[PDB]
Amino acid sequence: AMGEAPNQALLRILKETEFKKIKVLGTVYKGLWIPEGEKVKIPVAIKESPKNKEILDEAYVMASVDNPHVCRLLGICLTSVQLITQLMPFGCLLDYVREHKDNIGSQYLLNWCVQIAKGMNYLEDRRLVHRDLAARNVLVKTPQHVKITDFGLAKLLGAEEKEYHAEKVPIKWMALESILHRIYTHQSDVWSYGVTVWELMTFGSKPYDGIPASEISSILEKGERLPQPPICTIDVYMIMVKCWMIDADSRPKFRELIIEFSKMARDPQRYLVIQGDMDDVVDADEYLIP
Ligand code: NA
Repeated sequence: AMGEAPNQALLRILKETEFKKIKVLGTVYKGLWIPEGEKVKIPVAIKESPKNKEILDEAYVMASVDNPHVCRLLGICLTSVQLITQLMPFGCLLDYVREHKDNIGSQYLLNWCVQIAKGMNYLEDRRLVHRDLAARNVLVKTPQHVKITDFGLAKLLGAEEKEYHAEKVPIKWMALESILHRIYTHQSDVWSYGVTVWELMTFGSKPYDGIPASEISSILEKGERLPQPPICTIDVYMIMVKCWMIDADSRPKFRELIIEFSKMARDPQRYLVIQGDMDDVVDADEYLIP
């Protein structure tokens, strides 16, 4: 019998003249946003067919979330459409672990696990199922601060609604119930979290490398899972494995994963065994909008 409360988030519409594109990043540009008369320059990423409707669905979700471990939308620009978000200078975490694989220690790894779980727990409190959690969809602000991104598949659940039933989706990150029945829940995001942790702990290897996506569900039905990464103690691997239980309500909760990884991060070498272990510039996190 729980009802729904209003979503009073504010969608900010930016003027094209207020931002300057500097260089291409991927099209996504790195640039500066300079709102008129405010004496600030904010580093931004500027991401530039009627299916426009997907970028607006994405804008709607990003305007509705506010957490230090979820990506920050500054606004949209309605030219012939641009989505303006906080610049995350070190890019996506998958590429970051692959490129710095010889300089990544146990403290960094465990702290990233904590932060992603905090962001995901926040999304669960907002009743949002992300549906595309992966290392590619975590962005790096600094080595010590990461945030979840890419809300293009995300869905808001009603207050009395446990499942989203879908009508292209990344098979190797998906829970088995999502592959077989198009059912998505916060517990299916937990399966994807487990896969995401596996990508980090292997320094960015591809899951189920060389196995085609059509084979994956039958592999999982037979009881097989991703293998224990060389650096992982049984304590860390057991958490991943629990994320990949068939029974979705047997999987850990994001709030539990925060607790378990924060304990490990207090004694990181017990849990991972690793070889060799401008004046007016304001970051978006210090530019608060009513
Ligand atoms: Na060690």
